[PDB]
Amino acid sequence: GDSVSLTLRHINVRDTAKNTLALLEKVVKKTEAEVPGATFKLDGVEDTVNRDVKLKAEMAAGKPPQIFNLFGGADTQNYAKAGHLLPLNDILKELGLEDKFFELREFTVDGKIYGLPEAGFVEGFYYNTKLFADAGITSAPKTWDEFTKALEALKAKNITPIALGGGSGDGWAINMLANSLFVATAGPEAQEGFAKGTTKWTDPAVLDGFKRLKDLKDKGYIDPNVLGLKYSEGQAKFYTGQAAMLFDGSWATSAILDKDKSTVKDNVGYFRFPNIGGKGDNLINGGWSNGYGFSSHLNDAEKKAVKAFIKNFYTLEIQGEALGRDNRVPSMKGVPTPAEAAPLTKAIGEAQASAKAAFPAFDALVQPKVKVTLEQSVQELLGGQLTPEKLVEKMQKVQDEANAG
Ligand SMILES: CC(=O)N[C@@H]1[C@@H](O)[C@H](O[C@@H]2O[C@H](CO)[C@@H](O[C@@H]3O[C@H](CO)[C@@H](O)[C@H](O)[C@H]3NC(C)=O)[C@H](O)[C@H]2NC(C)=O)[C@@H](CO)O[C@H]1O
Repeated sequence: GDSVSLTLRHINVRDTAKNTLALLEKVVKKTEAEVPGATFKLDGVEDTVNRDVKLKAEMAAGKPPQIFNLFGGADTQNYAKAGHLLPLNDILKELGLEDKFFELREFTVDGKIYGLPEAGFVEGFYYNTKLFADAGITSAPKTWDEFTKALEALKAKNITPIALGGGSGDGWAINMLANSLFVATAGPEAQEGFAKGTTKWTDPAVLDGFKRLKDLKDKGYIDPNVLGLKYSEGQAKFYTGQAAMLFDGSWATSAILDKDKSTVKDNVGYFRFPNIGGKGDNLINGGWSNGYGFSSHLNDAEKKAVKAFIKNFYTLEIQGEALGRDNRVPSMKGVPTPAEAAPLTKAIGEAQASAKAAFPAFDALVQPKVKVTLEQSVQELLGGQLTPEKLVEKMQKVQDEANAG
C-alpha cells in the first residue's frame, strides 16, 4: 500500500514482438513484488495507432497514461511544453542512471530529461545474399550507380528487388526509404531546416529525392503491391525470400533471424544507404529515439511505482537479455558483446561504425501534422495521384502552416 493502479502503454502487440512483451511483463512482475499495493495495467496498442491517434488524444486532454511508449524530438517537445511529461533528472540521479545512456538528446528539452530510450536504431538495407548471387551481384552496393545496377539485374531475373509494406496507415514505412533518399540528395541540414524555415521541401535537392523514390516504383524496383501490404507484410515478403532487400530499422532483425519463419536467416547481409554524391554521403539514419515517458500528473504512490519501474527496466541485465535474444540494440552503455554474437548484427554494426555520422529520423524534427501529411503524400506518389513536384508543394504548404502556428 497505498493501493495504486498504473496504466503502462506499450506497442509490443505483434507476434514478432512477443519476446519484447515477455521481458516487459517480467520487469512489471518484479516491480509489483517490490512495491506492494502497485498494479500495472498493460495497454498494448499498435505503433501507428498509439503515436498518431491514442496517445496524441490523451495528451490533448491532459490525461496520458502513467507510463507510455514515447518518441523523442517533436513529440516529446510538444508534450513537455504542454506540461504533461515528468522531468527525470532528479530520478536519474537517485537511481544512478544519469550518465548511463548513449544519448538522451532527443528526450531533452531545456536541459530536463522527459523520457528514456529503450534501444538505439539505424535504418538501412537488409538484403538476401542468395538472391543477389542469383542475379550476378557479388558485393553490396556502395554507390548509387552500383545500387541501380543491382536493381536492374534483380529485375531482369524477375526477382522483386525491394520489399515494402506501405498501405493502410503504414505510410511511415515508405518514409523510411524516402527520408534516407532526401538526406542522400540534399544533405542532413535540409531536414533540420524545414521547421526552422531555413530550408524548404521544394528545394531542388529535396525534390530530387522524391523523384528517385518515384523512379524506383516506376521501374518495378519497389514491390508493385506496396500499397496493398501492411508494414509487417512487407517484412515477411523479405524474410520469406520473395524480394531481394528491405529498407528497415534495426528493430526488425529478430524477425529476419527467426528460425521458425525466416528462410533468409542464413543468407542475409546489410548495407547502409548508398552514396549519391554530395553532402549526404556516408551518413546513416539512426539515433536513440523511442522508449518510455511518464506522466507529470502522478501522486506520491504513483511516483514511487514509476521510479521502481525505471529502476527495474533500465538495467544492463535487461538490456543484455534484449540484445542476446532479440538482437535489440542497447540504449545503455557497457553491455558486453554476446558470447554467440549474431553475424547480421555484426554487419549492421560495421555499416554504422564506418559511417561518417548519423542523422535522426525526420519525424524527430518536424511537427506531427507535417509527418502525417508526408505519409499520405508518399502513398499518393507511389499510387500516381501526386507527382514529386506536387508532393513537395503540398509539403511546403503544410510546413508553412505548422511553422506559423
Ligand atoms: C520484429 C518486431 O516486431 N520488432 C519489434 C520492434 O518493431 C519494436 O521497435 C519499435 O519499432 C517501431 C516500428 O514498429 C519503431 O518506430 C519507428 O521508429 C522510427 C525511428 O525512431 C520512426 O522514424 C518511425 O516513425 C517509427 N514508426 C512508428 C509507426 O512509430 C520504434 O523506433 C521501435 N522502438 C525501439 C525501442 O526499437 C521493438 C520495441 O518495441 O520490439 C520489437 O520486438
